[PDB]
Amino acid sequence: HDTLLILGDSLSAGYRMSASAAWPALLNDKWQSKTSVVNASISGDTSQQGLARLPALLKQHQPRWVLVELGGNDGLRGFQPQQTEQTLRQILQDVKAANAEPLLMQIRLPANYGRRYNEAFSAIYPKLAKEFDVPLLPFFMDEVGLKPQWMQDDGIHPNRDAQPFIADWMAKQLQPLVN
Repeated sequence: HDTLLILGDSLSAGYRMSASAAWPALLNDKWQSKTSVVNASISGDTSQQGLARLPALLKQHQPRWVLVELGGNDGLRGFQPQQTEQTLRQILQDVKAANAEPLLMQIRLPANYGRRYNEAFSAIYPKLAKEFDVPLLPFFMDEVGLKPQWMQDDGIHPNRDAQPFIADWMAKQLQPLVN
C-alpha cells in the first residue's frame, strides 16, 4: 500500500511494448501486497516533460519514494547538460518537498555523442546524488547491453525478453531501501 512512483522515459515505460510487458509491471507483480509500483513513465519524455507531470503525480499518488530515470532524451531535443542538471535539481526538490524520498538512476548516453559531452552529462548524476544525499542507482543498461538477445533492433532499447531480468535487478537494488 506504500507506493514507489517511477518517473521515467522509454527505459521504464517500455519501448514499443505494452504497460504489462515493461519491468515496472513485473516488479509490481513480484512485490504484490507489500509495495505498490506505479509506472509514470512515457516514451520519449525529457527531464522537463517529466517535471511538468510531476506536481499532478505527487498529489495523485502520494508516493513514499520516487525513482527518477530521466535525461537520456534531453540532448536530442535541444536541452544542454546544464539544463538537464537544473531540471533534475528541480525534480529532486519537488519530491522532497512532497515528503517522498528521491532515488536517482545514473544515465549514460551512447559513446556516439562525444567524449567531452558524455563526461559532462554522466557527471551530473553523482553531483546531484551528493548534493541532495540520495540513492544513486547504477544504469542497468550497462548490464542489459552485454546481451544482444535482450536489445531491440535500434541497439538502444531493451526488448520484451529483457524485462524480467531488469525487474530482478531493480528488486535487488531497491530491496534495502523499500522494506
